[PDB]
Amino acid sequence: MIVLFVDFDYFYAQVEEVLNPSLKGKPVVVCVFSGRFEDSGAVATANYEARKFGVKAGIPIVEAKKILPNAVYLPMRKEVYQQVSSRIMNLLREYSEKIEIASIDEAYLDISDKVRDYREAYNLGLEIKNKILEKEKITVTVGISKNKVFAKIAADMAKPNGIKVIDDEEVKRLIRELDIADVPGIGNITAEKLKKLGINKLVDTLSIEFDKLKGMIGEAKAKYLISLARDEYNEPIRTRVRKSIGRIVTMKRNSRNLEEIKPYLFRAIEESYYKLDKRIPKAIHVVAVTEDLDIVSRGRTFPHGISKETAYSESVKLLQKILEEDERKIRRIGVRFSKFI
DNA sequence: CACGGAATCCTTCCCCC
DNA sequence: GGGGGAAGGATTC
Ligand SMILES: Nc1nc2c(ncn2[C@H]2C[C@H](O)[C@@H](COP(=O)(O)OP(=O)(O)OP(=O)(O)O)O2)c(=O)[nH]1
Ligand SMILES: [Ca+2]
Ligand SMILES: [Ca+2]
Ligand SMILES: [Ca+2]
Repeated sequence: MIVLFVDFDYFYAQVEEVLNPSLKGKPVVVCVFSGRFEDSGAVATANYEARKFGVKAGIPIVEAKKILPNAVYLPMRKEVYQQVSSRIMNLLREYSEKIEIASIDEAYLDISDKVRDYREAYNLGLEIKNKILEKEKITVTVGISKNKVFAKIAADMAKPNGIKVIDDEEVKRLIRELDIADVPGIGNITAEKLKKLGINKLVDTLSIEFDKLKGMIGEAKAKYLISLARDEYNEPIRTRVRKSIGRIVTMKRNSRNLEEIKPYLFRAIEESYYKLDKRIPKAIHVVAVTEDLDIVSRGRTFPHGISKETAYSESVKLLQKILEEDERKIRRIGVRFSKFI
């Protein structure tokens, strides 16, 4: 079983460079402006010129500017990156019928057939890297291993613009040497929980009673880590399908006034519906980000599909339900549609 | 100072054999 | 007791 994972380098920023080469070599910061005030918002991503100075995804735009006041700041253009991403996924498809598009810039390929060993896998990787660079002029990192997880870990190790194979010999040393926090699916919350249990390496998950592990991080997560640690994780590359579409926006000022919030909510529904394109949802959820960045939501599932009029009507009720049950002011408001017919 | 889309899994009900 | 779902939240990429 050989999996090849492809992860595009500093994607949003690299696309902006491709579309305007004069940016190359300079620090480029792709931002999401919230409109609350001068430069309010977060950084979606930045190229490596900017990252070596601390500017990276997640930090506030205002803080990025204090560090790199002369960098180039650009508004994120999601749609454009999505279309470039699509073209790249189509190139990868020609290397394997079994492909898993994990996100706007990640994909796993089951090349167990196309190749007979790791040496050949590596060469297919270079072939893929070269093809993408030539065709779209975008550099990517390739990870290759026994399964999806280590394939991803491989890429994480070799980026940017790299390629790496993690052989069965290395898998084992990683199972005993890799910081468990570096395992995909293990965020800050799960890592801390695992620390308190004395587990700092995948190998430590076998020196614990299952039920105690399950009780701490959940069964699904417990079985996941245990299979990896036992070198038995073996999930298949499957084509994922969109299950929900939605949109959430930030209001200029926090609020509790139904008539002040409605506009942002209806705007979110509008964009959500234009995106549903032919897909009809039976479920709707109104999502709110309180002033203390907490996330609360109220939704409803219907026995039939939801017409746009119904969505406008039902969303107002759900928003009223939110305000009634939660006294905090609202900062971000939006909707999400799911359970497509 | 901290935007944004979405999948999955966990708890707590709730209806009903 | 447990199958079947729905809600609201937790967690991660
Ligand atoms: N709005 C927003 N977009 C994000 C955020 N974090 C990541 N993204 C986008 C950034 C990338 O263009 C794309 C994710 O790839 P990362 O896995 O983020 O890789 P990126 O390509 O930026 O880093 P890299 O140098 O290739 O390893 O998802 C975030 O916090 N906010
Ligand atoms: Ca990337
Ligand atoms: Ca990625
Ligand atoms: Ca981590």
